[PDB]
Amino acid sequence: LIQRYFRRAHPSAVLGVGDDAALIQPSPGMELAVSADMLVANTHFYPNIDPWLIGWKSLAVNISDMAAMGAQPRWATLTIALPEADEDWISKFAAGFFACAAQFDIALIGGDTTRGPLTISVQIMGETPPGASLLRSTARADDDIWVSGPLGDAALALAAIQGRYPLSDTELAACGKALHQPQPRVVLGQALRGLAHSALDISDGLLADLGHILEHSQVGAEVWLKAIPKSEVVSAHSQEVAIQKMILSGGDDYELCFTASTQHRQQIADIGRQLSLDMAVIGRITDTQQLVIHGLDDAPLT
Amino acid sequence: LIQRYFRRAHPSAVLGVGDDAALIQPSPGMELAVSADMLVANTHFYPNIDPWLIGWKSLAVNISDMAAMGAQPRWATLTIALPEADEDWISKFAAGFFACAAQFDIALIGGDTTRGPLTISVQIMGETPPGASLLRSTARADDDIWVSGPLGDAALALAAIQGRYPLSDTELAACGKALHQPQPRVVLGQALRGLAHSALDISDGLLADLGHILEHSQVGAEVWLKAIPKSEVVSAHSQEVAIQKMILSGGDDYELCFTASTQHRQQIADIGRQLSLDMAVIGRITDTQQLVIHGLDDAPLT
Ligand code: NA
Ligand code: NA
Ligand code: NA
Ligand code: NA
Repeated sequence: LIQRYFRRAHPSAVLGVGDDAALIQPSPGMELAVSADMLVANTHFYPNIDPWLIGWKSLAVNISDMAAMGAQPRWATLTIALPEADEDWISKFAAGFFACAAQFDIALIGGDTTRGPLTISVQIMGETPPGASLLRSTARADDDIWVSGPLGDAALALAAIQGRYPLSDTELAACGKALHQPQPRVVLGQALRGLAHSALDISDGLLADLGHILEHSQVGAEVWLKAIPKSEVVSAHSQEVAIQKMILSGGDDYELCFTASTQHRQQIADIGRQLSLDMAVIGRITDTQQLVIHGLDDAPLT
Repeated sequence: LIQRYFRRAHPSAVLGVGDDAALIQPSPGMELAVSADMLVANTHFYPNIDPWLIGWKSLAVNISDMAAMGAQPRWATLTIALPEADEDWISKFAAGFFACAAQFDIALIGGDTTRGPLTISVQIMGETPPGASLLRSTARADDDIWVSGPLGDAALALAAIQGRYPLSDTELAACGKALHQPQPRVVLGQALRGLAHSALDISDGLLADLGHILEHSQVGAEVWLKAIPKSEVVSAHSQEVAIQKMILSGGDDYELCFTASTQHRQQIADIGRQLSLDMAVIGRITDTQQLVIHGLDDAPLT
């Protein structure tokens, strides 16, 4: 009834978190990796889609931030501004969020909601041994640059849904899995402790996220578009420039881009096969701090 | 350029958090207390006020959640949806947020922003010995109910600002401090380990927050309005029913309501004086799970 400057989130019966869940016990000897995130609904492409998928992917993209640091995720908190009272929406969101948490053994230790334009905040916490974390700032000259899986599917699915690129129903059924349920590379990240010099997940595309590695590490890169892992659909259309743009800078892949000494090539390829991933070395970190991209004819651009 | 279903928050240069700040070392032997929160701007009473104060109080109210659990706050994360690019706004918010953090020795280990209707999410993390936490669910029959300081000032200030109750300029200068800069009772909370049976901060008013203690503890209460600590302004006007409503259920006090055995009365009063607080026993937790409130003439209502 009283109008305060702000509304605050309160415990949600649908999320069902006990107030004693706020206390956790970190494993002795471990450091904790912490990442907080905020997702705002896009009024120009509003998520009028299955709220189960919204919940599932909302956690997944935060689990991918833990993977990028080589951490074992253990706990999450959730706060949500809901634009109207809609019991069906929050129940379905919760189911998908909880499904993703179960798959990755994550406990929800806070779950609160309030009223307002749709906004979802997740904080995720995980464990790493001291000094064994992977950072974006620590890439080295003559590192191989690796990508953990195919790039461009999520962007291609999105382009097709938006009427921007023509896909068949069969092609869209293939790429759409990568859009709606990206699989965070949690076990890979833990396996890369001691082997990778730097890592970051690819959320805003290879150019942007490799770019963040280069800017924070004060180094450059040389990459080959032909070397980048590609799905069957993306590979088939990879002669088209619109598709090459998606491979290099499409959103929402949620693979890891990581760097490592050429000494560890064989061990890293072996890990990739052991986890059923399609990884490749795409290029090399250089001393000269430019990003040069060789297209399919091997001709460079900066 | 590409329209995705959601915009995600990215690291903010104004908040200036290094990517290595995401790794923390919990003190060996301690449990961690974690609280996440979301504040949504109220379009019916929009915060067109000093953003420094918005930043300061945004952290303060989360520090109060740590105080309520008896935890030593150590780390926070921050994510914000900003409704337009306004460098002045975020710089001033940041200054106030950081001022509050400095006062309580809290490190900011994540700071990200995005674009959208004004929404502020804070996650706060602190340390407590195992089993030494204070919860809302653990109040006992024949506990004294304590309040750590005066109630109603923030609500009275707000009512005056909204033209709902007449205050003089001098009276408003007094109550307004409680509205704009509530002081979280961090040291009190730590001092109440071993002494209090239950605790909760009073953010939505005594009736609501004592009410949450009663519902989670499965117990009742008997309280005396005359016993509640009152500021000089609130005390002066405490015969008026509109003011009695503010004392009992005004928002935004951020004092602690806690319960404790009558055996510890003297030690708890001594702590209150040692910290320069104006605390009082306001009543008793009862076996019968009603909330009865005695007004100034001692006549009850349920
Ligand atoms: Na407020
Ligand atoms: Na291939
Ligand atoms: Na999305
Ligand atoms: Na008094």
